[PDB]
Amino acid sequence: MGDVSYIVDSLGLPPFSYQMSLLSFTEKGPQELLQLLSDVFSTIQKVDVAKEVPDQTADRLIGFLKIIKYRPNVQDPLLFRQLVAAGDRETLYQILRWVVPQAQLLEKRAFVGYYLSFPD
Repeated sequence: MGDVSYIVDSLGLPPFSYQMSLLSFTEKGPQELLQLLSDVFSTIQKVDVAKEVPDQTADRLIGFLKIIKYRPNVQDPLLFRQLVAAGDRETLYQILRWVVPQAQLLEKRAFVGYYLSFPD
């Protein structure tokens, strides 16, 4: 905190426009958070994380992060992996804090050429 308030404020804007309380957020454990990251990425195919094993969850989100050019704080690729898989609070807050603001920009760029009426 208040990485938290930054993240929460960003979720109340587009493309999420969802009101989450400072408390409700911090009450989220490892799996709710991996879901949240997963759902954030889907807003920008959605996935119920309880239908995945945490090792391909990690890789899948790591794959997406490399796409958008995320520089993790942890410089050990495999320690980052496992921290993602374990849903570490600080690691996840770190990612969410970087990604969620600028989601409107990430979405605009992701949305491009998808729809026939809106060519690349």
